[PDB]
Amino acid sequence: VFDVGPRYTNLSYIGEGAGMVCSAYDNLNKVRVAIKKISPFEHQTYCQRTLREIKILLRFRHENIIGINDIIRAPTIEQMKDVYIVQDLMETDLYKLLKTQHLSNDHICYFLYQILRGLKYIHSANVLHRDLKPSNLLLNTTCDLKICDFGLARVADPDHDHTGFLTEYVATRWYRAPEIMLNSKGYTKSIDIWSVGCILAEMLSNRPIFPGKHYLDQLNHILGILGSPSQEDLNCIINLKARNYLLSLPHKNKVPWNRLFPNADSKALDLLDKMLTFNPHKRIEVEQALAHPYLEQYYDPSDEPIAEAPFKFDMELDDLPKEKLKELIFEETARFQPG
Ligand SMILES: CC(C)Oc1ccc2[nH]nc(-c3ccnc(N4CCOCC4)c3)c2c1
Repeated sequence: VFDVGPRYTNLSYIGEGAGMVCSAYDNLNKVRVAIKKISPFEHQTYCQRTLREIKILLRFRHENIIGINDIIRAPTIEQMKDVYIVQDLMETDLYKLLKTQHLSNDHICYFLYQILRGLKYIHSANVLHRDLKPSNLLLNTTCDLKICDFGLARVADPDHDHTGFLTEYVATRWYRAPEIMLNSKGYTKSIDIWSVGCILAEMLSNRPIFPGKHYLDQLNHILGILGSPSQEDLNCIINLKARNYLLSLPHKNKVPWNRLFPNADSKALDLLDKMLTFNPHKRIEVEQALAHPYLEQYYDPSDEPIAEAPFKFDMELDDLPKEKLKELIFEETARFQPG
């Protein structure tokens, strides 16, 4: 069922995010839109992820971030079983674009600029995306880029980022920073910068840079290119088991970025090196990335807006039962009802 009519009709499948997305014709504004159907109410985790996505996207307004135009759901909590989020329809995504063509450096440069511009806004709101990858970067023929799919987004929590070695993780494997496998829950802004570095590498060659086939193979791929971490980075590794693991490995030299990407712009590779830095404390931050020489032609902090109302506190949804989370989702979606 895709109960969005009679207002939204002529449905066609698009894809799946972290729910199902369809395109539809809006019979009011006479334009095609995208609609995501979410059915989360039987599981507490799905309720938490839905509430976060809706709360975050309703607070955000930025050119490089997908917005929420409308939310469809039943008029009462008792009748509400699905929630439909209506968003701008784009023409394609970076995953699909990279399957069909090789991007020129000036397209890579402009797309990277837009990714970082949107991420500056997200980070300024104390929010983490946590699942940046090509299929979540939407494009149109005018080359406007919009970040979508905030299903795994969280309010940043650097003081509670610590976890053990080889801790299970939800976000897309190929775009996970090395610390996810060593000591991190992915609650700091540096997690998103790593993913952006992976995306830049992928635009440079049309291939994922670290295509791990399984959880620990992901770290194998990363260390295979970055080489063995320094003593100083091992001194920042926190966990006994992570430190022991890394010390046990044979020494691996770093693979020069210009050997992997012999035709890439040297300034793109310098920025790539700084985003794909092993130690998250030494990894470049979003504002620094925007100020890097590779993006000098677009850099303009006066035209790179920040959020008016950041999320100052943890949402504290961990102990709320799915029944309470449904009440909160109902309240958060009320503004879109006819009354
Ligand atoms: C994760 C993904 C499935 O989520 C979305 C969310 C909002 C969206 N708006 N536009 C898209 C989108 C993404 C990829 N291709 C298209 N097009 C629409 C036009 O016909 C071709 C496919 C549209 C989209 C995807």
